[PDB]
Order: sequence, then structure tokens, then C-alpha cells
Amino acid sequence: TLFVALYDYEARTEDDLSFHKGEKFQILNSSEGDWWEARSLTTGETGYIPSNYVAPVD
Ligand code: NA
Repeated sequence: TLFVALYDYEARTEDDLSFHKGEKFQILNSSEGDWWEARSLTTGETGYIPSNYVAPVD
């Protein structure tokens, strides 16, 4: 399942990933907690994203 961003997010460190509303991601690890390692389908950039900022694509 792909996920889509609900809101803009600005990373605080190197480890999380900034993204814009509507960006889509493939998820890499989601059982480490509620922050998921993801890859932007737009930029291929990877980083942790807050899972409460995304939803599964329709
Ligand atoms: Na979510």
C-alpha cells in the first residue's frame, strides 16, 4: 500500500523527511514505531515520516 501526505511537514533533523501535502510514499519500515522510514515517489528521498501525517492511497 502507498501512502499520501495529509499536510506539509518540515524535518527537524537529518533523520526525518520533509514533504508537501499530497506527496506519495512507499513505506520501508513501519513496525519500529509510529514514525516510518519512507521514500518519496516524487523525489526518491528517504527518511522518517510521522504516520499520523499520511493515509493509505484510495
Ligand atoms: Na495514517
